[PDB]
Amino acid sequence: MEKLPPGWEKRMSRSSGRGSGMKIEEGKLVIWINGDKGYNGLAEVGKKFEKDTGIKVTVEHPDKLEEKFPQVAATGDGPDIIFWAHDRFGGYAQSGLLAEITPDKAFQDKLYPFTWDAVRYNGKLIAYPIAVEALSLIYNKDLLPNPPKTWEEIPALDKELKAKGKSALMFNLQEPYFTWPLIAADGGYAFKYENGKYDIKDVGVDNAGAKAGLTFLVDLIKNKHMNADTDYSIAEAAFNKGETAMTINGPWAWSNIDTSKVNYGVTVLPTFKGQPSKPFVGVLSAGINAASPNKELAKEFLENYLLTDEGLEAVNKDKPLGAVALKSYEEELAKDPRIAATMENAQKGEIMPNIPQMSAFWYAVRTAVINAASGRQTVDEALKDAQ
Ligand SMILES: OC[C@H]1O[C@H](O[C@H]2[C@H](O)[C@@H](O)[C@@H](O)O[C@@H]2CO)[C@H](O)[C@@H](O)[C@@H]1O
Repeated sequence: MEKLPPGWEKRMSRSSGRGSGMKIEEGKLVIWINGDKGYNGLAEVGKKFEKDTGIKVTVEHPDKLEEKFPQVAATGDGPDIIFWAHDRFGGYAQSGLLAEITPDKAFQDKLYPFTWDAVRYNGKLIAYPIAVEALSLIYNKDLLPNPPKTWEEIPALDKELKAKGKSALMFNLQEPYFTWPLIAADGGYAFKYENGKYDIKDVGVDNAGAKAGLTFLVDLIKNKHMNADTDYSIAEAAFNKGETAMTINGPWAWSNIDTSKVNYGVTVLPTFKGQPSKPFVGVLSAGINAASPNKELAKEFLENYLLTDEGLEAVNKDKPLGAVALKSYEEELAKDPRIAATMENAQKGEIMPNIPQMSAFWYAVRTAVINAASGRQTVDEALKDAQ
């Protein structure tokens, strides 16, 4: 084995009552999914399940559910099913919070092999794969018929649009997920992937490539092309109201842009130092709470209602999922240019590790970016800390 991620002391404080029966309600399904996803669409699938079974399906979307789940599940409470990108699930699994899932070989053949890989932890399947998420460059086609192919061009493009009372680019600077594609472009990485194994001793958050990418970000801010305060909501409002020509976001965001006046394109992220931006790619996945008394219901719901063409379509019509893991539905989606873009950024990026250390990693990088962007620390100082 390998050294446990930080916080064993705290996980042990949650020990009492863990398995000593604390109740999730038997005879229904409670599901957690992030509020940016198609949770209404998911609830519709839930209604279909209820019609066929008499089993009520309740979908909730609490803020910070990826942090709340291990807190509530460790005591044996929480949702029956938790949706999040696969990167959090190895930590959950190592804490004992997830049931191993048991799809037969027939079912497994309906999803792409690499998506099962993403939800396999220490040789065992610990969640159902749903969709493949990659960030793309989203741009206003009226403001910008030809989107920039490089990060390097964006300051000049900004000067251009500033003269027209617009700006070039706004995206969420508070979550490192969104700046990671730039940090990784010139060689930053999380953990060294050697011989099919992640080396937790070899972290690349402060190598030359990481520093170059983060420095480019902070220079954008220094030069008033971006603002360190910009978050998800600010950037989205600004793009969807036509004040900024570009944003960086995932497929879930398209629905809101659709309802806007903006005629937009979805495309490949620009290069940095001549190399592709490398988004960390997530597989939206559904795990079954180890403490759930409804595991067979959860299985049935996920395999026979959600992971179907009609199930994923209900969710997708609410908020687009991206490239889905279900082969039959993905062949249909693959024709959308926006999904093509999603797929290109996905293959240029890297499927996130699911190892238990990912939570600590993201927290470290989150702090590093925020501190460097605000000017509280220098790029070198901030990244040195993260290592
Ligand atoms: O920023 C750190 C954060 O990145 C990823 O979270 C994504 C998630 O994958 C997407 O589904 C979407 O909801 O946006 C999130 C970023 O705000 C990781 O999956 C997550 O563990 C990590 O903390």
